[PDB]
Amino acid sequence: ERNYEESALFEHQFWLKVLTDHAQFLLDALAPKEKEDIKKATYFVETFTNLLNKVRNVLMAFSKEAEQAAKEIRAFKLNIIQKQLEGKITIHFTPTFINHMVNEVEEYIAVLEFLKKGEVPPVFHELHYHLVWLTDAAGHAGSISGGLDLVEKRLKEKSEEFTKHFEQFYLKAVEMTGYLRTELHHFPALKKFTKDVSLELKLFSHFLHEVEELELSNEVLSVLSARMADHMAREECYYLLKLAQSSGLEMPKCNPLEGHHHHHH
Amino acid sequence: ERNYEESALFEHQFWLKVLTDHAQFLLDALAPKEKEDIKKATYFVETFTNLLNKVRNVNLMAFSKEAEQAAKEIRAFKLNIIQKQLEGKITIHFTPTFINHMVNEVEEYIAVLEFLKKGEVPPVFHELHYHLVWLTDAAGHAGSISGGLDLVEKRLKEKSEEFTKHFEQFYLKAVEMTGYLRTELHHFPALKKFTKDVSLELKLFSHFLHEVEELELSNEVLSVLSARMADHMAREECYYLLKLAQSSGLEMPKCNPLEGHHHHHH
Amino acid sequence: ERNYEESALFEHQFWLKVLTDHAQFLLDALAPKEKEDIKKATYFVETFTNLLNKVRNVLMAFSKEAEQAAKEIRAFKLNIIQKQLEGKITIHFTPTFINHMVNEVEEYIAVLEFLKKGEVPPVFHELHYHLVWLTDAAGHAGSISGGLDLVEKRLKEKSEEFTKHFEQFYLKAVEMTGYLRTELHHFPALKKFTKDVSLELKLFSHFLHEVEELELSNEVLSVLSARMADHMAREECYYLLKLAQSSGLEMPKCNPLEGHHHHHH
Amino acid sequence: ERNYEESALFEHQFWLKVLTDHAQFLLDALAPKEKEDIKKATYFVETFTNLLNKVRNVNLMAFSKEAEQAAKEIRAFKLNIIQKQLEGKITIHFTPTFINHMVNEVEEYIAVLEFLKKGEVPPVFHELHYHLVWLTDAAGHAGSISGGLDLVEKRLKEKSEEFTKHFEQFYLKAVEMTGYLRTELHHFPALKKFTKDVSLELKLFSHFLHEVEELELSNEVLSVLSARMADHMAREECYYLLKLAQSSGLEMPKCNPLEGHHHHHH
Amino acid sequence: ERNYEESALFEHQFWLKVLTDHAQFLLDALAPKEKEDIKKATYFVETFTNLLNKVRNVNLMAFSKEAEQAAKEIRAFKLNIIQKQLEGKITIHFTPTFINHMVNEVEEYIAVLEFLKKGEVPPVFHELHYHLVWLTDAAGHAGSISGGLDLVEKRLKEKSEEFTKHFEQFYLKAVEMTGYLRTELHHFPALKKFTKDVSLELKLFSHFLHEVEELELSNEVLSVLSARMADHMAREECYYLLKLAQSSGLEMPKCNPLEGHHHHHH
Amino acid sequence: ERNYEESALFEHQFWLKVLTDHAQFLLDALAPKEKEDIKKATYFVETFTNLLNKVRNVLMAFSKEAEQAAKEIRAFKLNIIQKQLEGKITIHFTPTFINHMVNEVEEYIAVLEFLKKGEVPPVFHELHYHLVWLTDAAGHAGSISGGLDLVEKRLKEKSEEFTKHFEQFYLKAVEMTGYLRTELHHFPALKKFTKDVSLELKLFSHFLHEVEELELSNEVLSVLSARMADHMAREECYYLLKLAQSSGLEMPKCNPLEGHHHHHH
Ligand SMILES: [Fe+3]
Ligand SMILES: [Fe+3]
Ligand SMILES: [Fe+3]
Ligand SMILES: [Fe+3]
Ligand SMILES: [Fe+3]
Ligand SMILES: [Fe+3]
Ligand SMILES: [Fe+3]
Ligand SMILES: [Fe+3]
Ligand SMILES: [Fe+3]
Ligand SMILES: [Fe+3]
Ligand SMILES: [Fe+3]
Ligand SMILES: [Fe+3]
Repeated sequence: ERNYEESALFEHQFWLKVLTDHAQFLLDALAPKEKEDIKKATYFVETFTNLLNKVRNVLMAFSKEAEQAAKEIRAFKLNIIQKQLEGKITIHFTPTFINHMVNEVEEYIAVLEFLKKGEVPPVFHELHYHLVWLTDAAGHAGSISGGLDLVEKRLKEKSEEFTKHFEQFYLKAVEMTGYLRTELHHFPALKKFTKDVSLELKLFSHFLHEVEELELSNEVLSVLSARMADHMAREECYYLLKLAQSSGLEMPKCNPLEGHHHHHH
Repeated sequence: ERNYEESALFEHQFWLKVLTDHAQFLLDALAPKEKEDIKKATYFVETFTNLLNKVRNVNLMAFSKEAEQAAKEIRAFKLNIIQKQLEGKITIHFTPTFINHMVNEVEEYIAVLEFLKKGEVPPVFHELHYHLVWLTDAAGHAGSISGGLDLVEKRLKEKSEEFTKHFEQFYLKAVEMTGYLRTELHHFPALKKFTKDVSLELKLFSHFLHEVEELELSNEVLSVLSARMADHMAREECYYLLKLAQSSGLEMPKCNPLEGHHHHHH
Repeated sequence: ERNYEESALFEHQFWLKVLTDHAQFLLDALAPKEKEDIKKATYFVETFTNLLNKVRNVLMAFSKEAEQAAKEIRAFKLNIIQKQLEGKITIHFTPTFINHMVNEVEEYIAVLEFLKKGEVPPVFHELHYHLVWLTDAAGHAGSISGGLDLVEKRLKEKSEEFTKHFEQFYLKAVEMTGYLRTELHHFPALKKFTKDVSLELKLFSHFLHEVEELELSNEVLSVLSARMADHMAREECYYLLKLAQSSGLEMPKCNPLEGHHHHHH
Repeated sequence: ERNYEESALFEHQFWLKVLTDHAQFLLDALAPKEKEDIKKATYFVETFTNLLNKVRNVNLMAFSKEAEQAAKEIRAFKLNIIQKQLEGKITIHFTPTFINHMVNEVEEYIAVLEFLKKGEVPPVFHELHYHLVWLTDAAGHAGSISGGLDLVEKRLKEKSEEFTKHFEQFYLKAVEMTGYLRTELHHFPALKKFTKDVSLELKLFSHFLHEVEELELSNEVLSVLSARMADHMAREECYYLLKLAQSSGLEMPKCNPLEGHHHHHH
Repeated sequence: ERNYEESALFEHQFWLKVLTDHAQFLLDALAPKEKEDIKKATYFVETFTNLLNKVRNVNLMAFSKEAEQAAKEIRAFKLNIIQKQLEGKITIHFTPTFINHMVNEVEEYIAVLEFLKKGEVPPVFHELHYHLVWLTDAAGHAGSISGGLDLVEKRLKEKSEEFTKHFEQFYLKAVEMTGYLRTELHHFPALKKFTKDVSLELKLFSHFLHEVEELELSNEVLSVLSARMADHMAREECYYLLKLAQSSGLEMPKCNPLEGHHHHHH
Repeated sequence: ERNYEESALFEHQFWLKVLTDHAQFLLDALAPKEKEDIKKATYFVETFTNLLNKVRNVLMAFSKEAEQAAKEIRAFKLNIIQKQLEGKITIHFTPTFINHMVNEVEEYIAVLEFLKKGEVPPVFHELHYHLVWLTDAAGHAGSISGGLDLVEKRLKEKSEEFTKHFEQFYLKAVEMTGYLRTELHHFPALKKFTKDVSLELKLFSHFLHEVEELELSNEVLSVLSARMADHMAREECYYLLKLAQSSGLEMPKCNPLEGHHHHHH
């Protein structure tokens, strides 16, 4: 039984860390010459770090401040995409990956709509999560693939296989969303789908933790980072959690808030 | 410039022939035991065949309302069939996704009909609107050929599986670019480039559908498909090609969305 | 040690159920407009159902009546193929799948040659079974593949992999049949072959039972049916049984007569 | 129309050159320790080389009986080799399937010889007869090139693996259509279409074998194959192409089943 | 015949433009926090841009020594970056292998410089020397495009993955033939054939790089690549093509290793 | 702690058996008409068999005699390659496979440089072993693939997969050798590489033993031999051993000197 206080702390912690990550990633991905956007990214790193440090159980007002910041970084991201599409920026992220960051900040914002009214955010239909997080997981596996050294063939084959699986799941979710026009909103093919997707997310989380350990030990050749692998696995964990709650499955044993290495306790 | 009389006639004739086909395909795909649904699909074959041949430049707005009623009814029939498939309550030889694509289509007619009933020329939508509609549709066309071919038609199956893949991949790209629109830039070179690449593929796919229709007409291919299905799929790709040429600013296609080159009596 | 009574009851039950299945499948696969062939299929459903209900241990005469019916449905099937090849029928089965039904009725008929004389049908050379049932298994996996929704990619990949395996085994059986002109009729590469094929049939039976459970629960999107999956698994079971007996292998634990769901006891 | 003198000479010269080649290939593929079998293969090289050059329009029926004796003997030698392979009793660098294909071939000569000994023109068989014989043969040709190429000849290997696949797939289709013949319809459009598709592929494969023979002659390819093997494989595909053109009613091929363009002294 | 003035100018201008590019690429690929290395890469951009534009037919031997000093320094900078990557001590958006290829390249300039400082025309090396250098380089070019393309650029990615594969396969073949040289036969038909096949592929790859550069210039491709990277990769393939034509005895390429067709101001 | 006596006996036994194998393989692979090279191969079979029978712990002088023979068979092999490249010999081995035999005799010779001075041969950098033995393993898997009957599809797919893995590892070793110009000679990506390669060699050894058992029982259709499979597995074992010692890994449980079947005790 979900309540305002715990739900709000959880969401704020989950999302404000993700956005702090985004800001850091963007920052390190900008070419040195991009002074103006580097100043913007640095501002976002400071802003989300401060907000995360401030989160506490006394919250409706905090959520309005969180929202305003979220809308701001959303605009920064879309501004970057806009310049990518016009050949006006050098940044080492592709437009789609930044497009996925935008999908993500918009999920926070949707949650903030409830939180700043003092309402518990509902658990949406399980297809809402699939339509958001499946392209996100595919992009995740895809960045891994693109980020590995030419010589990391086995690791690339593996992440290409995940990319393909998540893309195929996405197409299935698109069609199943169409089936909802029948006004039958839960039916056995949909419940089996969510279950098949959760198993794949379980396998992918395992792969992300391996990649994280490989990055931490410098045993993999790549332009990825342990922090990116940790970030991806926290997001897959949130997605699993929302699936388990929306669909009536076993809860996952993972923490969307914090990974097993990336902390100072 | 597009005018009411010509736009309305063209849209009616395209969509009412398409909906006649759906009804005919559904009718043929039901197991003989499905008496109730067979009654309904036959009523649908008769209804759209009639409306197809009734449409003319006499009382077109009024005609639009009659078309609209019939389109909502076949929509509800399709959705009822899908409901029963998801509950294991009907035997029909189409998979739920194919019939889901038929729903996507009738809903497109219904959107066009909103303007036609008001005596307005429907607009040409942003090219990404058409992509997000017709790319899954084309992938389903290619996948349905692939699943309809005999076990031993391996070279033909390889070829339609490759079309299915390209169209699904084009779809994933359309989905992402649609999100790029959040920048408030609604036209940009990668989008125009995309719509050209898609147009090329549709032209390649139309040649292939034409080949498949001719193999069907000569009994040279082993399958459960039919020449009329291939003709139908080719007319829809033409319509998609046409809307992309108009919305994106490309050369008009040389193909007729209304009538294939074999399925006519003149 | 095989005897007439048990062998005859087993074969009649196995085959008369398969033919009842065929007749039902054909019936539901004909377009409503195919009145004449629907009346024929319905006649075959009634005829094989009655014969199966009648089977009893008092048999030579029964086998002649079974034969006449088998020859009749054989002619109906070939008539359908003939019209497929001439564009004269709408039916939702491809010519090859019906071609395989014909291969199958002809195996019954071969068995009936013995049974109506009161002889125990022999166990044929193991290659006779491979030459019949390997294209049959490939067609089985192939129908599954063709019968799944566009969005069932993982299930399609799996059944495509089985199709390919059975086709490859078929080509091997063709060549090994050529080796028999040496007059060496059993040799170690042939025994290993039959063993490798039995393991693949064991894996495929598992896949067919999963698909059956997915159909029964409506968890898969397809135009297949639980009854078709049950039918396919009973045939693979018969094939395994004939392989074990012809080649000297462990007997399979499966029932060619009746599946775990499709019954009323 | 086909007459005795020309049919007989053509068939003898084709098959006796083919059987000379087999014997030569077997001789070269035996490990030096296999003295007994090397004696036999040498006797076979000498025997078919002689008969190849002996055949002429003088006492052809009588000649047919001498050919036949020698063909049964090399058949039994091939089958003995396969027997020993299956029992691990011989070292020879051909796999059992390749030698099994040589048996399929000598058996084809032997069937033709039944008519030639009686002074009759062998008939042209149903096109499916030729398919069921030569399609596995072609797949084995392509697979033998593929297995004969150096580790590093990856592009050439990809290309022969793709031919192997197509020919195996054509074979699966021939097998099914042969069963369609149970309808008592022995000619139908899908069959005629099949034989045309197969003919195209054989023409593509013959160009490839020609390329491989020229790479062998110039030492430009790393392999254990030989230009004479490629020439041999091309002459057999020509014979198959020829019989399909005659049996199915297609344009005659432009290739010579009797003599390649490099392996002659004139 | 090759003379000092022209060989020296050509080599300087090629390699100093290549090294200018590397420095520029490294500079852009460093995370803003990497102040020390950004200072160094900027010094490198300025240094090779200067030397590029300084080289002329006045005091060329002396100039060679200044080039050489700067080439050793950027070499040591590249190797230091790779060292830090292997120890997890730098954030830079190139993988260690790509920067390893930059080292292979500067080492090639440095070998040429040994002759240029002595006032000698560098020789044209055995064709296998160039293969063993540029084939991994080309595979890395194709793989870097492949990894630089957006998730949704699936058709472009398929195409560069296929180039990557062919170049890696050509490399495995170069490695083996290099061992064949132990026979003391340094030229043989399979080698000449190889170098022709490789030359064809490089021409196919150059067309593709040209396509990619034009997609970059028009913003029609989604990627983190740049038109200047594609231009750079095309100029290097040209240089490789040129050295193969000279070393192996093939027709000279029609492409300019010094300047692309878009990246100039005249 | 490695000493002269044990190291010298081990190396001599390992290598003189490999060379005896090479000579036998070459001998059986020559077309009967190649009289001169058959006499040469037979001479090499006798010469390495005698040397292997003679090996004993009383060694520096023996090593000079071993060397001279090794240089001779090296010249015979290169002479064969030379004739392959000029179309002057019929032999059923491709130039590369013989090229790999040359790589191998040259490793013996490198070891003999030390042994004939009475020095313990060092364990080289682990990359030296990768650069030699990875193309060798790929060629091994490749010969298996090329040596199987057309109908052995599953076995071919498997050995093609190993070929590809070893080739990919080779490309990785090439680049990592380039990284050594940093003067950092051991780093975590290299240690993980050697470990990943050892696992693949463990899987491949298992595959080679299966193929050996299939050859011994005549259950596989091929032109390979049990002795070739044994030979390949002894070489993979030596490579594993050198990797474990050069890189600091667990020692393999396999014998580079002698396989589980091919012996007379
Ligand atoms: Fe994120
Ligand atoms: Fe994400
Ligand atoms: Fe439609
Ligand atoms: Fe459609
Ligand atoms: Fe059946
Ligand atoms: Fe069956
Ligand atoms: Fe032959
Ligand atoms: Fe042949
Ligand atoms: Fe470069
Ligand atoms: Fe480069
Ligand atoms: Fe060896
Ligand atoms: Fe070896």
